[PDB]
Amino acid sequence: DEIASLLQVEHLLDQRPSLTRISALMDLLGSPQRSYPSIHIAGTNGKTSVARMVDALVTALHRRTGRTTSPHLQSPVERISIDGKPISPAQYVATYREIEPLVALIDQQSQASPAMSKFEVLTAMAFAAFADAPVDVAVVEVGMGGRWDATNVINAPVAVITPISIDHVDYLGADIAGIAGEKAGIITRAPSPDTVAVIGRQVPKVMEVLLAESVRADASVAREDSEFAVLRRQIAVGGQVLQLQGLGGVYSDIYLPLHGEHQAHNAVLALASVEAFFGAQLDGDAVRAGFAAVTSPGRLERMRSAPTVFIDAAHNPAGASALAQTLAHEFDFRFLVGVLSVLGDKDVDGILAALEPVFDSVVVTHNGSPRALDVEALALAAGERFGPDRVRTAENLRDAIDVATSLVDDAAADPDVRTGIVITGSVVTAGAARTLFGRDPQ
Ligand SMILES: Nc1ncnc2c1ncn2[C@@H]1O[C@H](COP(=O)(O)OP(=O)(O)CP(=O)(O)O)[C@@H](O)[C@H]1O
Ligand SMILES: [Co+2]
Ligand SMILES: [Co+2]
Ligand SMILES: [Co+2]
Ligand SMILES: [Co+2]
Repeated sequence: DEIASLLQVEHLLDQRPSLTRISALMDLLGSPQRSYPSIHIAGTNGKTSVARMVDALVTALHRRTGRTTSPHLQSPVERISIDGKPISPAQYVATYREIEPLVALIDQQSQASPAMSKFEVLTAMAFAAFADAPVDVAVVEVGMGGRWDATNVINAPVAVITPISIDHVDYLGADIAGIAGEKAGIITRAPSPDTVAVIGRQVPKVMEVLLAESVRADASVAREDSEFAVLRRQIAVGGQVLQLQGLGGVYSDIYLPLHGEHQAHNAVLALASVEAFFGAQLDGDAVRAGFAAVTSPGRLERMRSAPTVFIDAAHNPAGASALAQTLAHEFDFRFLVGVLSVLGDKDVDGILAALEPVFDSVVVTHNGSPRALDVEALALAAGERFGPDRVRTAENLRDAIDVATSLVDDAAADPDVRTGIVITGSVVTAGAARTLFGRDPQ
């Protein structure tokens, strides 16, 4: 029943760029998103990961965190966390009820001379839940872009920009620098010490746009590979061991229970951000404790061994190519089947090209999202890349995992051919598969 209420709220929200509507809303709410400081995160890849890593580090320094991330894998409750944990279905419905009278008021005034969107409502809910809790610090992931994103009403003292690349596709030719300009809109002038912008690895045309917004906000800049960096990296049971240069010193023997070189870069970004936020040297026992407490559900998360099954939320070519490098470099798979479902706004082809050298075959399917690519359209795309005989189809995710399983069975029984299944292509595919392995939202 808490659950009935939770489905009931999801259903209304699903029946739904200026900042006018979200600003008026926050004003009516009493401006709760200005009652605590925030670390605000934009970029194409790693935003969720970095947000979780940041939350873990601030929690290891003993401040109470609120964290809003997107999209969710399994349950909307995951969008609003307090102390490192999603709020409950009851608190989420309660948070929705508390703000609804003011949302209705904004809907009506706006209609009397455009209702609020689902994301605007979710953002308001997270901000209001943060003030209700109350928290010491909020970690705020951008829904989309940044300049006109619902979250962009906070004037965050730290703004983090993770690697920028292609994800949502409107054109074939890349306006890399128009994309960068919109993300950088989360770098705002401070009201009180200057805004710090903490920037991951970018291509030069991105770098130049980020730098010039930072100028316009008179914002102090910390960029990866100049002001901080991953110095050393070593594969370990469960993850990796890092030696990191932060803003305030070298931190050694950081155990990070996550796979992938890309997660080493997210980690050092999360560190510089938290140093920027507290003004860093941070206590190294706390940095180590925080990184060891990090989880990132549905990002190269191992569901089981024998056979080994991974879910990964890779949905763009840079993500797909980070997934393939990790699978090839940090494991020793003799045989790998991919289970794949992708949404129609993605660079489907660039994903398939990134994964083809690592997947012996791929089973394509439909993840149950209304925005998913239909099985036939994906099998054709996949066929052009893999060749027709390395592509199978299945009606839904559970069938697709059954087909892949018997492919790993057949390969296990084949002496001249340490096997695995990797489920990927979308946040929704990794989230639906995570629910099938029975895991709780996290
Ligand atoms: N720094 C990075 N560079 C390249 N790929 C990365 C990356 N960080 C994460 N990824 C890949 O991107 C996928 C999404 O990571 P997250 O860490 O979820 O990105 P994100 O929040 O920017 C978008 P989303 O949360 O919509 O999936 C991961 O499963 C991983 O494959
Ligand atoms: Co995200
Ligand atoms: Co579009
Ligand atoms: Co000690
Ligand atoms: Co053989």
